[PDB]
Amino acid sequence: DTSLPTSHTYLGADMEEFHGRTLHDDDSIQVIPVLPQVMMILVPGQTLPLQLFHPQEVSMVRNLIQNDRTFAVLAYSNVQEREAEFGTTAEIYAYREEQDFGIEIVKVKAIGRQRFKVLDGIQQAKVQILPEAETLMDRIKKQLREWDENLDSLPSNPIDFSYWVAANLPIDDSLRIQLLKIDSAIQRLRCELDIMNKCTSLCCKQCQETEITTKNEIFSLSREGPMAAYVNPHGYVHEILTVYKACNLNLIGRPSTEHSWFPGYAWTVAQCKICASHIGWKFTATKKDMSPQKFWGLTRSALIPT
Ligand SMILES: Nc1cccc2c1CN([C@H]1CCC(=O)NC1=O)C2=O
Ligand SMILES: [Zn+2]
Repeated sequence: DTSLPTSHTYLGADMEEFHGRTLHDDDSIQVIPVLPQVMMILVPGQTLPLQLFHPQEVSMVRNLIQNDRTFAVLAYSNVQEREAEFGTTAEIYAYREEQDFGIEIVKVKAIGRQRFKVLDGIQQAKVQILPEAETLMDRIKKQLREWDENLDSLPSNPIDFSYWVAANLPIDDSLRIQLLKIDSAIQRLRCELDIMNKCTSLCCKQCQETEITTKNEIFSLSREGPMAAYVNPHGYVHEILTVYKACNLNLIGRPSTEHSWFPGYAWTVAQCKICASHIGWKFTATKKDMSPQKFWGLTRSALIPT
């Protein structure tokens, strides 16, 4: 099944689901707290799960559930210098309250809503909400067919499809930001097709020499998409692109299934042979009656396109 990765079941069903809808207006200037450790570009309709281990973060996120459940996800240009000029609001839609070592913990799931331009050290961003072609759709929903025949799994609005594509393409974060800056769906669908056009193989960040896999190997195991944010037990948020065949990847260890992001499967660290840096995880179903038996979930972070 493909709902289950989207469920972040590894975290826990726990308690608390918020079916409210909180949506601002066009050219509206808001004030939205920034969560200090999130460094991931987010996109309307893109899910984000978090484990907040730190008391101040665990206070703001608690006082959010009381207010609008909505915070700001910055689209950092430099990141090492909190440089950003766009972002997307996040609205919390699940929740949890744990305790481990007398540390109060908080597990949340959020979802992108609205983009915006960027106008007690919590840090609060004043933002201008930004405002919201079947031809191009076809020509994308096709060349997606030629990458994973599986691609029912795709949205129908020109405005939602364009974000699906923005979240699921293996592109430079530079390109992700370019796509968020676009103020039109048609225009956003036209940059996408021109990006899938000039795509190629993905070399590892560190040596920039060994191809590790290609666009053609990509395949979806989740309804939300081949690409997805999953969080480890640390609290670190990983961006995981699933594929069928990755070349030049040794394996370290012996399979495990604690905290597996995909129910039913087991993971094992993989390692670039060229510089030995950890590239992601190879997977292996826990039962001989599941398909595909073995796939890879690589990290975006480790992969520099050719
Ligand atoms: N237990 C442990 C300790 C240190 C790092 C990590 C883990 C588990 N994990 C990942 C592995 C892949 C998966 O599907 N689930 C996870 O959560 C990590 O990245
Ligand atoms: Zn390498």
